Amino acid sequence: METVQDCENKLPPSLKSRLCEIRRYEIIEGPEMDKHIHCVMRALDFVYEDGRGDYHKLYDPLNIIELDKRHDVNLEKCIGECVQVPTSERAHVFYKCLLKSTTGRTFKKVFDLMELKKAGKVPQHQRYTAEFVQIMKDYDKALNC
Repeated sequence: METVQDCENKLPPSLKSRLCEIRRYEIIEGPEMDKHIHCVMRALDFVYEDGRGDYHKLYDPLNIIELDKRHDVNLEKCIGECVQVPTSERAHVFYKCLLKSTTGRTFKKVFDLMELKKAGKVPQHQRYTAEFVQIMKDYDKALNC
């Protein structure tokens, strides 16, 4: 429905100048950030309305790129935490927690892939390849990043 691009188009002036930090997965505290990240996590279909992580949107994608028993653990852990916080902070807390975990490495790849898939820049079965990395680099560079 509403693209990650659409969320970057609401960024309060304070945040718009730090777009490259955000798109680099650097952490910045809200609730300006709290509600942009809920925008993007919702746009890529990773969270519910209340902003809770969807285990089932991530488990298979994470494991296809890097097969690791840790994804299950991290997903359970991070969903746990996003549940004990308020619904304006929740999507952002699940995001943050994942990136800190050992699933961070692969979550970033799944996130990048889903962003470009949804934008129609890469096909649906696109894998995290050397070509894909360059595709994202050029994508980011068109955004001044």
